[PDB]
Amino acid sequence: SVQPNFQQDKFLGRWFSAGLASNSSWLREKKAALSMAKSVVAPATDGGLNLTSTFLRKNQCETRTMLLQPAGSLGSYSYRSTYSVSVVETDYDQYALLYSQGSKGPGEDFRMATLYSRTQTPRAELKEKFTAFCKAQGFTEDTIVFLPQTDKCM
Ligand SMILES: CCCCCCCC/C=C\CCCCCCCC(=O)O
Ligand SMILES: CCCCCCCCCCCCCCCC(=O)O
Repeated sequence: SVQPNFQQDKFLGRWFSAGLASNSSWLREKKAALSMAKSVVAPATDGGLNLTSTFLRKNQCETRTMLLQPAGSLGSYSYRSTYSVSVVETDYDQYALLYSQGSKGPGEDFRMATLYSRTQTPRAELKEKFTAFCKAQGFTEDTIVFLPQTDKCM
């Protein structure tokens, strides 16, 4: 589902990409070949969000920005294949669990769960929450991974 009573303003700011689960080997491999620094969530010039991710690739700092357009309900967004992105659960000041699925085109084959943490190294219980969520969503244990982090690029 989507986080009930989702408050976008409390979801803004700095998050760390701590955990990932995907049914795409290509995407898993791509993400694992990098080191995550931080992500920043900010309101876009429309009712959606800009998600700016900073990471290290071959010792080079890089950034990518993703526009998450509103999808007609709070906590639900769209990214253009087209993908649905949902904030399924969050307490705003510790963690957020995101879920993405293709909604149009070949991307429909694609599913991804993400654990965002307000701290770069998340508590063990946060990791358990994520694993439990991924298992509930039909991800195999081997696809549930915690991404390499970097202190650089901050
Ligand atoms: C608009 C897309 C921007 C994605 C930036 C995400 C930052 C993660 C680091 C490297 C991305 C390389 C993998 C390509 C798949 C897109 C990742 C995703 O689902 O967010
Ligand atoms: C962290 C914010 C989530 C962003 C939502 C977009 C997720 C990924 C979109 C690119 C998918 C590329 C995967 C190709 C694999 C396949 O289609 O089988």
